[PDB]
Amino acid sequence: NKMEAKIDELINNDPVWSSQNESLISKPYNHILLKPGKNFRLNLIVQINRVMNLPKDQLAIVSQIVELLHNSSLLIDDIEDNAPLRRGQTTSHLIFGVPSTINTANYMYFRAMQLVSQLTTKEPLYHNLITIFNEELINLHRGQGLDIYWRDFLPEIIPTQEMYLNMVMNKTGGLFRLTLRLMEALSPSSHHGHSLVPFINLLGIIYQIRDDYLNLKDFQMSKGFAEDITEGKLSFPIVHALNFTKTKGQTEQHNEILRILLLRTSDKDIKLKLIQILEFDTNSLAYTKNFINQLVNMIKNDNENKYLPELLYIIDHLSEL
Amino acid sequence: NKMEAKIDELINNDPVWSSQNESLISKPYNHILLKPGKNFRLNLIVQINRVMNLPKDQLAIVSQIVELLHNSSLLIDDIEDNAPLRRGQTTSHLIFGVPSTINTANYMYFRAMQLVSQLTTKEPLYHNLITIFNEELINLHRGQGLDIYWRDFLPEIIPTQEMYLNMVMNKTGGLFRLTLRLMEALSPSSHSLVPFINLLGIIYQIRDDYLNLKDFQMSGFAEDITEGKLSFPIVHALNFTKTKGQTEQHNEILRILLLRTSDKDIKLKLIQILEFDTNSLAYTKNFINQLVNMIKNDNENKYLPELLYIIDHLSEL
Ligand SMILES: CCCCCCCCCCOc1cc(-c2cc(F)cc(F)c2)c[n+](CC(P(=O)(O)O)P(=O)(O)O)c1
Ligand SMILES: CCCCCCCCCCOc1cc(-c2cc(F)cc(F)c2)c[n+](CC(P(=O)(O)O)P(=O)(O)O)c1
Repeated sequence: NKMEAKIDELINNDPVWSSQNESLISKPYNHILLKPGKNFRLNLIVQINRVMNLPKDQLAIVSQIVELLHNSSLLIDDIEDNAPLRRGQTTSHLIFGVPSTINTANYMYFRAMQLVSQLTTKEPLYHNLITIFNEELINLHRGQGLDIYWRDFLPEIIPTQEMYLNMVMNKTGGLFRLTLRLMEALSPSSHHGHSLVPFINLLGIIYQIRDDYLNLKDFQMSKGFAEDITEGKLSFPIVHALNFTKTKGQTEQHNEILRILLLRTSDKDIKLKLIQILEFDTNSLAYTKNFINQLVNMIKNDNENKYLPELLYIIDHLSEL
Repeated sequence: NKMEAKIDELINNDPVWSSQNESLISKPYNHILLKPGKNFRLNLIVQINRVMNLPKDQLAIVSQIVELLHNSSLLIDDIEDNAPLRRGQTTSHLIFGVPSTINTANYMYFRAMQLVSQLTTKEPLYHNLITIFNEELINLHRGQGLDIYWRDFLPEIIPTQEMYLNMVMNKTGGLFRLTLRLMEALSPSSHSLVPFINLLGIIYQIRDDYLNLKDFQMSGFAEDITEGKLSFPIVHALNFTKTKGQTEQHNEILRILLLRTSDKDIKLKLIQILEFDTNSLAYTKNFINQLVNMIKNDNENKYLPELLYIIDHLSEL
């Protein structure tokens, strides 16, 4: 009867979980926290709040949700890309193992979800906030799924520039839109002008493309290691080169771009060969730089504020988010 | 001018997503569906519905939620245990790759979350439903995290039976409870079945752990040994050897688990320690029978509200 008594108690209570247990499974997450970036994201949220006027406490919870989603996304991204370093340091999966890191990142997606409850007690607003959360986590995973598919099954699908931009709207725009949409739903301010969603989609596009561009340009210049080549990613410049070489009939160059991506190599000279093919042969680096400038000018020349509601500064430090 | 026009259209619309895109992202998921198991789960849900009485379209959605979470959690589990097989079939990550399979399984957790908002339009109840989903997903991940931590940090921590049980309550009980709590919250009818479903969860996992070794003893690849899992019979063996001072046997068990071996002969060596030195396989068989009897001898219906047939077939949930 003593075992029966014991089982009886176990099953009539909530599952036992200790603060010691909590710390053990938080290791992969605690490790990525040590990296900087938190204040730059906080800074963009703060600037956007000059329009939305959420009270300090509410804004802090939006910020916590964003940090959990963002950091958990990176933990997963690094396992998905086989990345050995992030912000200059060893990637969590290489320390704690892939199993713990997947589970912990996934665990934090649900802690983020739980925080949404803390934003309001109003039932109609709550429903809306969780919908926004749900929609953008679905968008996020769709774009990421496509990015991974193209890369890992290359050359099955060679994306065009239009496909790439749609993938980024889902993958990168997800977190930017999730944050803005939560703020717009919670805003006490009557009408603070048109929605900023178009503006935030544009920031996400500039962000990803610049990210892609700098990963190669920094290596060309010195700084980095063009780890995107090692990963075989269909980045903005790679997408332009692949489509450029096809439409120009440069058969050998097109096949060599593909061969190098498929090697998943860490040879610096081989990565530099490809980078210089994009520099001199397909003019993909210059095309990309100009594309970025054009995107940034869409905001810098937005005199009638159809996009815009400090923000210029953020744009120049977008790589630091 | 035209570049800008195109960017304007892009940022002013919802992100573009086609059914062809949906199909590429779904492949790792469609693959595990080829696996049977659905019929058995639906039955348990149908049987529990004789007590809950949810209309059938609502019950269909609950069933859809269970299938997404369960199948997705299995896709992730195989990656976490590095399993090559699932029901005699190649696991998805070995076909579609670890990256696509992780993203697709996580995507499906959110497709499941979205189905929840379709269970009702009543706002108070909707909130309760999402809270249930959230809580149990949190419990599920805590339990999985502890299970993995023990295995990957062995031999830093050797769990006790009580620790193993709390882990199971989180890990395995999570989905059983999530399903039942949703069904009880929606019942249009007038004692809770959670204790019973928790007990089903514990029987489920201990029997799963038991058959993994017992199927191999009688022929089963005993993959749990290769993975180095702190399974119920191994927890019993490690603590029995510790307790009895059997220092070398204690260390030989750890050594074999730490080898991550596929060698049949070495895996049998582990099973002979369990069968001849600690009698852990027998002890486990007895433990499961005692849990099952709590239900068999529940004449007052303290736990209960066919279920017995399901319990002896629980091994295919
Ligand atoms: C506070 C206001 C919002 C700030 C959001 C800042 C980041 C949003 C844009 C980047 O989001 C992602 C999503 C994701 C991501 C998205 C998912 F949906 C899943 C996932 F696992 C990762 C990954 N990454 C990693 C990058 P990288 O390794 O180059 O720094 P990349 O490999 O995607 O280019 C970035
Ligand atoms: C009333 C009907 C309710 C739903 C019935 C089914 C409930 C789930 C039963 C299985 O629970 C799990 C959770 C999980 C699981 C739980 C998590 F929290 C995360 C995860 F990734 C997997 C995994 N597994 C896989 C097993 P195995 O590989 O032996 O088939 P095991 O590895 O637990 O032994 C099973």
